Amino acid sequence: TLLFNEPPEARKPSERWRLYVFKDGEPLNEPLCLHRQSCYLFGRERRIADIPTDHPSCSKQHAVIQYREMEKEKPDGMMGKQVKPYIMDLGSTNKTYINESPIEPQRYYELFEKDTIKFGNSSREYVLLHENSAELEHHHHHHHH
Repeated sequence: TLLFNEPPEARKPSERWRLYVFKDGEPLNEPLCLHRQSCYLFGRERRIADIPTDHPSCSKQHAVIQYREMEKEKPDGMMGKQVKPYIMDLGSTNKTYINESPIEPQRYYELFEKDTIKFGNSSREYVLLHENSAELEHHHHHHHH
């Protein structure tokens, strides 16, 4: 009955990704946690959606944000890995939009900080972010200097 599978490379992220919500262009009180499981299902069906998308233009199971472990090139050219967010539309009639442009269904699209996401013709929109850290900032300063 779920319309998606998680791939072999699925992993819970360590980065504290959160999803800020807008209702008619104004913010809710708190962002949604987007970093405590490896996949988040968006859809109108409250029985199975992780994040319900109640607008009537939205499909029962509309889109997933899937965390995937991929390669990461370090500044020094040596190899590591990272876990990053990807969105996939599940063949919704009314589409999934990243930064105002629709995506091809059944294909993973990498997501980035500050991306805006909209499902169908919903009056709601979402912005993806994560926090800054002293550790993160020091690490970046080290590599820059």
